[PDB]
Amino acid sequence: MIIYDTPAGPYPARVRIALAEKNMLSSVQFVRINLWKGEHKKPEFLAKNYSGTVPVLELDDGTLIAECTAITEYIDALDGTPTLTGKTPLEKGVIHMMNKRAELELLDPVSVYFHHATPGLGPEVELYQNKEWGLRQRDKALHGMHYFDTVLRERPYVAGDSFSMADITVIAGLIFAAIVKLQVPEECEALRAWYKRMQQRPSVKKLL
Amino acid sequence: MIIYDTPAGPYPARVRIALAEKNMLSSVQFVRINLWKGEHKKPEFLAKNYSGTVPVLELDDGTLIAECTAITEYIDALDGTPTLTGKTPLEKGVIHMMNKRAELELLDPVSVYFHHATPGLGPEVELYQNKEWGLRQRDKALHGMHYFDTVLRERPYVAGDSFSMADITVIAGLIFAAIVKLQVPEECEALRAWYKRMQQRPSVKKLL
Ligand SMILES: N[C@@H](CCC(=O)N[C@@H](CS)C(=O)NCC(=O)O)C(=O)O
Ligand SMILES: N[C@@H](CCC(=O)N[C@@H](CS)C(=O)NCC(=O)O)C(=O)O
Repeated sequence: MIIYDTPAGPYPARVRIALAEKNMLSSVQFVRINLWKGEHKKPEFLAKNYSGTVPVLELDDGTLIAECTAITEYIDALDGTPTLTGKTPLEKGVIHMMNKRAELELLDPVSVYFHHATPGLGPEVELYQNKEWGLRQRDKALHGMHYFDTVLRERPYVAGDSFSMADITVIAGLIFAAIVKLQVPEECEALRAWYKRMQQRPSVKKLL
Repeated sequence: MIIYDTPAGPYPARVRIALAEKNMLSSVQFVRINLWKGEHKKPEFLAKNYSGTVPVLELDDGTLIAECTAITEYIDALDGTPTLTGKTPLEKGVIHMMNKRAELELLDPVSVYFHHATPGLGPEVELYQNKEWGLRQRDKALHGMHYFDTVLRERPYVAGDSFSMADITVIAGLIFAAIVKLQVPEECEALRAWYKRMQQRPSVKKLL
């Protein structure tokens, strides 16, 4: 398997964490895409991924699987025992809900804030920027932190009693938040504690 | 099971189609949320869904499953034989990729265009609007149509040889597109043909 990514990207982190979690890092050849050079916006990479983002998985037969959620679903089901994406119908549903909600309310908006209301990847890569939109996404992400704090006052992991794809998305959300110095509010005690715990997981600790 | 939705909403259509597809419509009590009155933005509905959108599934024990993808994953796995979200690892991966890509490149941007660069749900509901962002999402959606046309010149359904959650997302994308009169380009022959076929499916035909 090939993963096209940048090693320190927060979305890439979602797949790298999931790979470690599945003891599969050794099954993967990582190929560097230089986002700083806008390599992801040029025809060669766009042929690997219409949406122009990393990571993207390429299988031995050339099948391309793009999107963190889809890659995770692929690698989680491979060894026949899913430990990230759910076994029962309720688990699959709640994990996908929380995974998507973490994208919507935390990770995606931090990333839109990076690209739109900061220099981001630089003026040659960020050809269009909407600062007003980017700033509102910053605020959305802050609300997201408060939302995930309320979740974590009631359960030990984002989707319930077990570690899942959803924790990985929030972790990636907080990694991005650190990149842009969007501070987790002091009063977000449950989110802070959970994150410290997450940073103790081998998969996460090695990466950071 | 309860679904909170509005009957003619394109995102709601994704779940209603999936329910029909799984022969499960009779297992569902539909409860009306009035988006035109901004009911989805008030405290009572926000307690059902932090993200403030429809549809949302509520189980007999009060468990809430939000997000079209998550609801579909839940109901597809219920009867033990998934026909929408994939059996093999490759199927799960490709279907999730295409499902997410249809959201990203077609349905979501049409919807953002509706809410931001048209009157949308009206000036009392659409309290903030970014017309410039909304118009760029319109353009993104147009590109999406061209993208899905290229996919459908090579395979009969969005994710491959079989009907899946991914077709449902594109269908919902085109339903929304019709609402806002964003015309499918003439040269998008494969997308047009596929859509006519989709409108022949009982699940889709009844809904429209
Ligand atoms: N797989 C992601 C998208 C990934 C993503 O936005 N990755 C970042 C890298 S951290 C990226 O490609 N940014 C490049 C850009 O926006 O120009 C998804 O789940 O939608
Ligand atoms: N489940 C959807 C979101 C659903 C959605 O945007 N639904 C529309 C109804 S067609 C909505 O609630 N719009 C209300 C609004 O934006 O104010 C998702 O998959 O993210």
